Amino acid sequence: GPHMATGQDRVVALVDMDCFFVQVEQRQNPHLRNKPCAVVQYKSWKGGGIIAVSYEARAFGVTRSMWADDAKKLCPDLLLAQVRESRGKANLTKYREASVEVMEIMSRFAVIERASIDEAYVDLTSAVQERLQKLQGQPISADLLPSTYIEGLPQGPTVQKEGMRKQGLFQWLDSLQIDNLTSPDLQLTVGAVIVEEMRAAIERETGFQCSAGISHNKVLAKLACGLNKPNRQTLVSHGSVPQLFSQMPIRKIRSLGGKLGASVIEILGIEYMGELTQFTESQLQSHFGEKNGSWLYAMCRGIEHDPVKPRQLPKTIGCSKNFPGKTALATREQVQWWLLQLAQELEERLTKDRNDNDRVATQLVVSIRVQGDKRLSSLRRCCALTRYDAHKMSHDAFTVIKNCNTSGIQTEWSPPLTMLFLCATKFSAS
DNA sequence: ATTATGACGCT
DNA sequence: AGCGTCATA
Ligand SMILES: [Ca+2]
Ligand SMILES: [Mn+2]
Ligand SMILES: [Mn+2]
Repeated sequence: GPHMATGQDRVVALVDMDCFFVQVEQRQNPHLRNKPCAVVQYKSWKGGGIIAVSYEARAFGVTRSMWADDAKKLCPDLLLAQVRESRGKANLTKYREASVEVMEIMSRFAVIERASIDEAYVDLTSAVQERLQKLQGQPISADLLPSTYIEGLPQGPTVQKEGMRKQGLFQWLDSLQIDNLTSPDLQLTVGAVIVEEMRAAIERETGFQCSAGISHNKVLAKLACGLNKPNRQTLVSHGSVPQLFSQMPIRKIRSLGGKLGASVIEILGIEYMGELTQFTESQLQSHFGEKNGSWLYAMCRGIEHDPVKPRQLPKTIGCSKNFPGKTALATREQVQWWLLQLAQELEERLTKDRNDNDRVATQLVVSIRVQGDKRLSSLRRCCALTRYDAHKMSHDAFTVIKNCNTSGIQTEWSPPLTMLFLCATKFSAS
């Protein structure tokens, strides 16, 4: 009852750019705007692999991971933008720099956690308190929430999408307890007002549109964000969770999309997140471990305490390339040339990082895959990263992997290598 | 031949 | 440390 924590102490948002690499290319090339279009890497093999898809193209059934030749079968007028190639590999610099544009704007509002190239979490708890005292107990107008959905509304006793959105928003605002500075629903609402402002700032200053979720923790904020994309934001209140979770497939919740989520489903014989409430914490811990069990017990009730980490910059800088099928590297000269290509891009990014961010990487991680191995990585070895020099890094990388060569012939490499990966880690301030 | 990443957990 | 899981464009 009175001592039952309800996980309503924070206001957390997740902001995620719509079709992000597509928007980056559409900003650059106005001919691609408002068209079915996609971003592709490489070209020779089946027109290249698709990694981002505009909402116009999604309407034709175009998806990520599709070959462009195959996407063209669904959407013959599909427009394509190719990822840059440098040193024989895809180079994602344009998108990393565009990401920085967005992250720097968000950081003006609050501490952010960079969660991917195109999204960040925001802890808005403090900003909400300040906006609340500024408002002087004044009601919140629907005009301050022009792109917000309230999940679960309208309900109770119009056939247009925007009309439904407004109906739900009106019901929500009509009910609001604006006299209480500590009502969690009011706090989320003010959070949503700030996120409208954040999203308006991002679009004004970059041209990029985004969606957002506003809730009491990161998992619900992430889930909320996807409920009404593109170019909209969704408030998921504590109260909305039972109905929301009652038909929510378990795999939709962050961290349950894989083997663990599959095991929750199989072992417990359930399908939806809400069904987890019928197990004791000990029962869940017995099947899924102490940490996962406690997390599941609280999460199915809408409660999670994972903090928004103060981290705007990536913790690692990596360069990787696959060498599929017949392109697998079979000679020492081959392996060494590509290590050099990778190491040269890595040096470029590392040197830029050192100047921009006042830090230095101190460890080099080298990873490879061998033909025949199903695993993403076959072997991972580390060595010291003492100098930002590509020739040294590539020589060092070779030294730590060269004994993987099962060939009796030195010149040859067996089994052939189907992936190389160089990753700079363990940064220290400089 | 689904590619290039990046964070974090386990032992 | 090296490996595995889960995640996003
Ligand atoms: Ca996105
Ligand atoms: Mn994203
Ligand atoms: Mn996506």
